[PDB]
Amino acid sequence: AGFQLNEFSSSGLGRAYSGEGAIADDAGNVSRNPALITMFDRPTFSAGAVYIDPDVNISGTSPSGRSLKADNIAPTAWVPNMHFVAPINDQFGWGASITSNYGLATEFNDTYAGGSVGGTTDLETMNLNLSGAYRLNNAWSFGLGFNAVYARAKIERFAGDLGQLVAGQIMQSPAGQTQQGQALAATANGIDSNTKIAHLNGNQWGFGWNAGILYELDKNNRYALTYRSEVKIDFKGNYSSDLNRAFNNYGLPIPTATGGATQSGYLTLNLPEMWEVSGYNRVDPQWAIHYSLAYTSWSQFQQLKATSTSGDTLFQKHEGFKDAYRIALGTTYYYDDNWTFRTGIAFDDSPVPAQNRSISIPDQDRFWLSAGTTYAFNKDASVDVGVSYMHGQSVKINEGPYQFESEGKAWLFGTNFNYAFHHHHHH
Ligand SMILES: CCCCCCCCOCCOCCOCCOCCO
Ligand SMILES: CCCCCCCCCCCC[N+](C)(C)[O-]
Ligand SMILES: CCCCCCCCCCCC[N+](C)(C)[O-]
Ligand SMILES: [Cu+2]
Ligand SMILES: [Cu+2]
Ligand SMILES: [Cu+2]
Repeated sequence: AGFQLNEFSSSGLGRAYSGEGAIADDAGNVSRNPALITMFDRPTFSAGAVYIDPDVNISGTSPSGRSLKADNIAPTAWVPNMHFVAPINDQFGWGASITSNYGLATEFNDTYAGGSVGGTTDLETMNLNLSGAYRLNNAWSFGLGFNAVYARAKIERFAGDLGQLVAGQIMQSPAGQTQQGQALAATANGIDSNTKIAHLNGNQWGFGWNAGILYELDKNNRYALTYRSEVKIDFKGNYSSDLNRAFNNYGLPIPTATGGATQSGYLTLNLPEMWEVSGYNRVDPQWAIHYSLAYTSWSQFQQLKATSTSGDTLFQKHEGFKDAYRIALGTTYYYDDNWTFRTGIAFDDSPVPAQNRSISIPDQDRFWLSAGTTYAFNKDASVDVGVSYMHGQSVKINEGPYQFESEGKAWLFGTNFNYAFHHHHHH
């Protein structure tokens, strides 16, 4: 799922986010589907977070003989979520919410040998949503939302053992026996692993919109179609490189050097438009079944290019992602008044062409496996607890002069609190 994430609710967590867009047992889903707004009677609030704990590890050996082994490169994260749905009439209502649909955090030591392609990579995303729905009739409704997305991002790359790989290569060339070759090799050989080869940081606002269409046979079965617009963030950040300005222009793959001087960079980040189709099915007073299928057009994400105020390129990297799907299936079991249980299973193909993979975005196909509970205090307040396990297939990665093998699992824990308000008098 690239650097996308769909942890907007702890209840969603317990059911491997299946159905989401057809279930309305809590306000969290209006963030997923605007049409669901017309499924609430009174003001509803929801808020909580998901603690994500990844276990991604890298392995390999550089041509320099140095270890490309990198343990625990994906740090833990806390993804909060807040939701509020407010019916106005039996025909209109509005909802706001703060969730996060995109994020990533990979970090290697700055002395890592594959540093040139594995330093630090951060992308924080907070999505502010405000939207309304319309119950055209008893059969189905329509939603539509406005999105203000704030993103913080930071990219840092270092010289791994490139300096050595270069020097080593220069030593094997005829240029080797030369006083200039040796000199050159010495210079290359001299670049420390932690020499910052690229620095990009910046916060920028982005906007977009989403919509949804709910359809229900009765009040126990429904199906939906939602759309999340692509979102473009043109960052106005700071760029830098610690390599001597001399490296510049020869036309090497090296980012622009600035002698450590901070330049002004511009880069456009393209968050993929999203499309999902889901269904919820109550099949007993105590059993319901949910499922879905999402489609992200990851192809809108082709590359990251940092530019100067004069249009010159400081940094650039080809991503070449492709569209992919996510499939989910879960069941909720309403025990009694106070208790409710759930479980889910899912699978999402990777948007990253097994040949365009990077260690910076350790991504592979993922298989979810979740379970969760909801404890109702009194029809007005409840708490949700979710847990999920994401294991996957190990992959091989050929980036730069390196060959790695990446593997990764993840544990997810989440808690949410929900509260309803009295149903307001309306005609
Ligand atoms: C997408 C860019 C990331 C690639 C990192 C480029 C880092 C460049 O090198 C820093 C070391 O000094 C110069 C090396 O020569 C350029 C490429 O490496 C060639 C391998 O023999
Ligand atoms: C100042 C601009 C900062 C923008 C950095 C955006 C990072 C988005 C995360 C994608 C990770 C891809 N990678 C390897 C290029 O970092
Ligand atoms: C600031 C948000 C940080 C969120 C980073 C989320 C990392 C989730 C880890 C799953 C990556 C593993 N993989 C390859 C199996 O997909
Ligand atoms: Cu009412
Ligand atoms: Cu009232
Ligand atoms: Cu009245």
